[PDB]
Amino acid sequence: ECISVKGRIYSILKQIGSGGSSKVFQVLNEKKQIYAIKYVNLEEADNQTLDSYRNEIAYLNKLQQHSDKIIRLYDYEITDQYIYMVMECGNIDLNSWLKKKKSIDPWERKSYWKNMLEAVHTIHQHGIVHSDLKPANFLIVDGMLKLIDFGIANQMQPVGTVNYMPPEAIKDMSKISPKSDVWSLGCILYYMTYGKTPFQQIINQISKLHAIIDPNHEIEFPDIPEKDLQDVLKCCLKRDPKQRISIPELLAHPYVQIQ
Ligand SMILES: O=C(NC1CC1)c1ccc(-c2cnc3c(NCc4cccs4)nccn23)cc1
Ligand SMILES: [Cl-]
Repeated sequence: ECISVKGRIYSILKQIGSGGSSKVFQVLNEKKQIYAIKYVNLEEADNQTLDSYRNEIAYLNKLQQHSDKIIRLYDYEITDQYIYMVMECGNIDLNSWLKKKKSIDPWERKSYWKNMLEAVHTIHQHGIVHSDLKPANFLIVDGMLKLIDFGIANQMQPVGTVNYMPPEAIKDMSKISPKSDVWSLGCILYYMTYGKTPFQQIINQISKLHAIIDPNHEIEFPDIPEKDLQDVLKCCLKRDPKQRISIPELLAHPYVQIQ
């Protein structure tokens, strides 16, 4: 099955994901190179979803310059009826990768953490708070993690996980701030160190959301060889966002600096 973007032809290999309005295809160009193409059908799209898609493509373009931990955008086509975005194709997404590992190498964990901090730092410096980060938002490319989206448009699905959801996102039911992204990052790092997310054991979604915002529900932090890692996790998972560690503080933390 064939796709045309700005007169260039691509062969579809498989469907990576689907959204409401959109689909993402692993694709083959004329020179036998692999890409990922996102297609957005705008024919049935209110001004809201239209503007979210315009905002996403504008931010994705702007951010090309500012970090290589943001997904590469090679080309795009926008029309009143559709958007195509020709992007790099990753090896595998973080969620699938974590799912198949029994354990994570401390060095690999640290290096992926640095990638995530950098990517999220760079969107924050442009005024974007993702506010729904989770392992599926990161992608492995060249042994390096890249953030693939910004929380701006409706995101890709290959019921929803709420294991990474920040307290103040639950309280919007706007207190969402850059600290919200720190919480979610902490939850990913927590999974990478202890093998479970902090509230994985609580099966019922509503019960879990209550637990996420309840300060009397202690999160467990078993002692581990790496004391700096343990402190990162505790600082990320503070329920008061005022007391929760910031991205610049995480970038100067011993965990990422003392090697
Ligand atoms: O929509 C995306 N980003 C928003 C800013 C516009 C988006 C979605 C998916 C990908 C992307 C690019 N590459 C992948 C990938 N690669 C692994 C594969 C999975 C299935 C076949 S290959 N898995 C999942 C998602 N991938 C990149 C950007
Ligand atoms: Cl191209």
